[PDB]
Amino acid sequence: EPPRAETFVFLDLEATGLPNMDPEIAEISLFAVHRSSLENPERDDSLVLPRVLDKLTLCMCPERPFTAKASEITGLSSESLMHCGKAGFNGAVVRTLQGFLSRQEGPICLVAHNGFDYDFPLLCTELQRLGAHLPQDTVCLDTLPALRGLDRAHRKSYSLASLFHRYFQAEPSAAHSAEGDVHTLLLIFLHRAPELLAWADEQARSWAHIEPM
Amino acid sequence: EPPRAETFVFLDLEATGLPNMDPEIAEISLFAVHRSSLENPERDDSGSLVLPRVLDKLTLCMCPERPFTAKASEITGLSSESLMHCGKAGFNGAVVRTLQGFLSRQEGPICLVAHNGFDYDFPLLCTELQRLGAHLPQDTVCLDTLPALRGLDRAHSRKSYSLASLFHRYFQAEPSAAHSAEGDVHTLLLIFLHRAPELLAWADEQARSWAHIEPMYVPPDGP
Ligand SMILES: Nc1ccn([C@H]2C[C@H](O)[C@@H](COP(=O)(O)O)O2)c(=O)n1
Ligand SMILES: Nc1ccn([C@H]2C[C@H](O)[C@@H](COP(=O)(O)O)O2)c(=O)n1
Ligand SMILES: [Ca+2]
Ligand SMILES: [Ca+2]
Ligand SMILES: [Ca+2]
Ligand SMILES: [Mg+2]
Ligand SMILES: [Mg+2]
Ligand SMILES: [Mg+2]
Ligand SMILES: [Mg+2]
Repeated sequence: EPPRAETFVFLDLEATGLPNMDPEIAEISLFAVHRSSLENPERDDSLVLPRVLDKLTLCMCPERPFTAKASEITGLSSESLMHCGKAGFNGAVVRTLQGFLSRQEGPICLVAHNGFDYDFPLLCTELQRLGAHLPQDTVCLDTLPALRGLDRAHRKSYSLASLFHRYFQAEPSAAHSAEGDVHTLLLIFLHRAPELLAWADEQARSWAHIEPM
Repeated sequence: EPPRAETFVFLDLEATGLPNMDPEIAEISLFAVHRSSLENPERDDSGSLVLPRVLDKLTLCMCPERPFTAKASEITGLSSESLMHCGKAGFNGAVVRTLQGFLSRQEGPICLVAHNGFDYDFPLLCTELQRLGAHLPQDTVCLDTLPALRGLDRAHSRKSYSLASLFHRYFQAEPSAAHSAEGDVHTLLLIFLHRAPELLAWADEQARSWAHIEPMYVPPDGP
């Protein structure tokens, strides 16, 4: 039913708190990977990331300061980002993100762990706030209900750390940083690429159907 | 003479060959680091250098109009066909919008940093930008760490000053993901951090205006 995506843009967000705290994006990271790299993963002797990998990471000072929980987790604070001269989520962010996505062969499928409940509606809120739009044929995939569902067909924790520890028998790094989490998500995805690509070809939700937080 | 830069944007290019073949950018990577992260390089409890937490990054692959040389392709692990297979267009408007937006997110003035930048990266980037009629912010300056580190060793008185040699000399280990844009910038940033006080001082004194950078070659045409 959804359009067959050609590029999968894995993304992750660090923000100032949980959804009902009206959180602001402090960090966003995106790894763009063409479908063909996911269909036929490279392995040295273990998974290695695709050679052709467009990447974007941007830090931003939120207008609302962090929570203690969020700050210690992400290793970021409103003061820290200001000190490094980062402005908030503004037109410059939109122009860079839109440019980055236009560099990708469409249709695009955004991928995020627990995206339906957090990343997607938060990004939508920020984009809508600036009256910005994504390409019309853009869809999105939440690997959280997707992985749970795929396992039903065959109690376990489905946190990003639990999954990585389960598939690769090791600890992820650098956790709770936007770029680090996308890196972790991409490896997890690669480990289950055929099933997840299949999931996306059917269950991927239209970005237009994502409502602001 | 030069302005005091607030953001140091470390950049690396992968391209189809050496200057005399009129190479084209196939990959670009930029790490943006605020001066404060360089003035006081943060170090873990083990005392070893770690990359700044607040670190904007941009890596983009693109299919050049002309293909790679045997060497260039073998080095970078890139090829025209592989870039095409991953549906990457060439250095176009979308690259400029992304690049210019990325730089606009940085507190200026900006100092571009590249290893062998004067002889390769800066002229090549200038050629590609002129092709699309794109400009960087006027107050932008640039730093070549190759003559900088040579000059510093000459000052605080043969050795190779290649990226690999310097990383080996300063960190005594093999650099990971060598000859990839993002990998080489990562290597460059660590080298810079190893001697940040000196290089910052060098930048404040001898950083060249980007406006003085000449194109590696006059591009054929368009758009
Ligand atoms: N128990 C938690 C965990 C995370 N967060 C916030 C901080 C993070 O910026 C964001 C989740 O990002 P991530 O899952 O990548 O750590 O939500 C929160 O408010 N409470
Ligand atoms: N002996 C060399 C050194 C460099 N290059 C080209 C390939 C790279 O795309 C670009 C930058 O080199 P490097 O990856 O080593 O930084 O110059 C080349 O063709 N032959
Ligand atoms: Ca703006
Ligand atoms: Ca274990
Ligand atoms: Ca070199
Ligand atoms: Mg997240
Ligand atoms: Mg995260
Ligand atoms: Mg180089
Ligand atoms: Mg390089």
